[PDB]
Amino acid sequence: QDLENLYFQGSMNIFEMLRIDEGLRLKIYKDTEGYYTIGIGHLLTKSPSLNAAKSELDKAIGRNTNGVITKDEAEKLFNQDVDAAVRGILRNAKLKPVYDSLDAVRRAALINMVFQMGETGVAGFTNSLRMLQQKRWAEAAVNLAKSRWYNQTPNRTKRVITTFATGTWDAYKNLRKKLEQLYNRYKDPQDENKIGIDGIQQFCDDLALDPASISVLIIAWKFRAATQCEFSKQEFMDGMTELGCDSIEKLKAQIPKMEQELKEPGRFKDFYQFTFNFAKNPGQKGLDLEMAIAYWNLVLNGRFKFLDLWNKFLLESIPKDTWNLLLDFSTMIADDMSNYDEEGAWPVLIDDFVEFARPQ
Ligand SMILES: CCCCN1CCC(N(Cc2ccccc2)C(=O)Nc2ccc(Cl)c(Cl)c2)CC1
Repeated sequence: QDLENLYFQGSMNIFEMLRIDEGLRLKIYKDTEGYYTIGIGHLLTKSPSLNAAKSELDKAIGRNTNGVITKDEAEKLFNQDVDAAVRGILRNAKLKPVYDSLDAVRRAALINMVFQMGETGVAGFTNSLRMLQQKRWAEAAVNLAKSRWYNQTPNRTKRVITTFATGTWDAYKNLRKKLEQLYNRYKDPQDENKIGIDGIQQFCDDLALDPASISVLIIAWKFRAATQCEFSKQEFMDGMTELGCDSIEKLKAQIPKMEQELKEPGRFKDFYQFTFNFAKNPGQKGLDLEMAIAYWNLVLNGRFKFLDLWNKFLLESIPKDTWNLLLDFSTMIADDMSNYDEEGAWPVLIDDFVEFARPQ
């Protein structure tokens, strides 16, 4: 599995292609269906136990990973997955003849499609597949663009189609350059690894957003930003990838869709909990009260019916558990607080708040 065994290949390859099209995650995370995954869509286990997932990962990588891997380790897992996808293509009577006929770059494009939509999806493209086998590249490209595939992921699909049309990596070289040049507009001139405050302000100005708006925090959430103070190059590239954007105009068009996600099950809670770590000083375990108040006012205004009294109470540090539980309190509390359970192991801060707020 050593990547050195692949040094004779091009530096552009199927892993790099899928890193651009589907994204790379170096820490264990839950996918859509809630399953522990890592790398480029590598499912670790269906077990609810993170410890189980870590055991599988330590097993596959051959070291104590603690749930974090390097890009090279992710490529090793991915290459195993490619090998299995290829084996399947080669048993598929519809896909084998096409695959066999293609050059290496165009084979990568076909494998990309199989990763996205499975063999049955890809096999359904009967005319386009025949065109590819006959080297009718421009016709194949025209037909593929009329599909539901194209409508679902137009930017990815356009790159894959261009790869069929040309047999070159140009669409991926162009994407990388576009993202690099966009990133360079925002990067800290003294630290190329991040965008600092001046760059975040420029980013917000380019998106026509007030930095203090909830939209900006929603963006941070979608980019999984570690801290309000900076926006790393990795975060920027991973988020633009996951959102399928290569331009500010495309990102701007995506913001309303991010905002809509907050209505899906559990997503507001995920956003709310995200806010705590994002807002806090990294060197600290807890969140300074003044900063907690600022973010509570941003995210809970119009949701927490006692927010104004909460402010008054506090104006007379916050740990993660207390932050988290305020949302639960907000959700369960009656309009008159008459259903508060003092034995519910709420934070002392909330017990004290209820005692303060009832006389008001
Ligand atoms: C409740 C009132 C909060 C007020 N401030 C707190 C700092 C916020 N901040 C840093 C920042 C951005 C632009 C201009 C000046 C400072 C950030 O939000 N960073 C940030 C960091 C990373 C990303 Cl991806 C994004 Cl979108 C934003 C913006 C809102």
